[PDB]
Amino acid sequence: PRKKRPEDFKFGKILGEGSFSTVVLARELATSREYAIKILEKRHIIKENKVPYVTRERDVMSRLDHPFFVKLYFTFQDDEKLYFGLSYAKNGELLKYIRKIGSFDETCTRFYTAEIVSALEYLHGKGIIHRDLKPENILLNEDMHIQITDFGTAKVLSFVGTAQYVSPELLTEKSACKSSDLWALGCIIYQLVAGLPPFRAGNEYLIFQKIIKLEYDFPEKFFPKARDLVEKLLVLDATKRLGCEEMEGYGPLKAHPFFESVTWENLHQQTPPKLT
Ligand SMILES: CC(C)(C(N)=O)C(=O)NCCCNc1nc(Nc2cccc(NC(=O)N3CCCC3)c2)ncc1Br
Ligand SMILES: [Cl-]
Repeated sequence: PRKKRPEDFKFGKILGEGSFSTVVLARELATSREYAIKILEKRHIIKENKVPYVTRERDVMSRLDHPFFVKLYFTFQDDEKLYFGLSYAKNGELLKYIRKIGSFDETCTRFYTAEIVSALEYLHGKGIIHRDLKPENILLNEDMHIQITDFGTAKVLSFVGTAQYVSPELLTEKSACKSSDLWALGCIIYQLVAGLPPFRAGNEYLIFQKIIKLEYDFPEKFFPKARDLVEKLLVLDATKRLGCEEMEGYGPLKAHPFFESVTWENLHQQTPPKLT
């Protein structure tokens, strides 16, 4: 089809700024479609030795075809920049709703947790480890269904993701795996229900000390079935986390009492519960 150029677009406001990128809202002049265009500067990529990560990311986004992930429509580059045309997730980051509404009720916690597990099942199925899952990476579309992004740092089957969602193995033998993603899910489930991440401290080194020592507590408010699930994900021994291959995969995880009423088969077709 048509190989796109910057002039083919009417760029608008900035949707997000990373250390190596800026996602900008663009409207395609010929169709009026809105896209979230990720813009990367070749110079900064090179001098910062990031080529391996930019290639990785595009190559993962090529292999993914599922509704809970931001899609890559096209790419193009100019003299000093690379451009990736991605799905524009209208409602933005999930972190905003957590902060906006405070915390989630059980219905919302279960529906959104189910969408995350279904998306992890898919990703793990292609042999890709996100390695940096967090509420800032999980977006909500026009219909409030999740749309996961930020794959520059994924591992296809070195680094350390956001301090509070990093698992123990990384802080030790520095090696992450599929269970690293499950650790982050436990952290995120806790965060949805409590309104706050489980391992938190004044500084990063302190956050790390807690993680390795598994120093965190559950508020009395915490729904008990969600709590039982969180204790099955927040495990130091990665071969013991509900969801990993040694624990027989997603079947047992999906079969958790917390998910009793979920219909796993058509979630994105389902009307998400109203965030209150
Ligand atoms: C990877 C990274 C760091 C980036 N900037 O490249 C990134 O932030 N990705 C997610 C957001 C941008 N990408 C994207 N953002 C949206 N949608 C969207 C729509 C409205 C608001 C926001 N942004 C926020 O809510 N933010 C909270 C405060 C600042 C952003 C994001 N859709 C697709 C992408 Br790809
Ligand atoms: Cl992004």
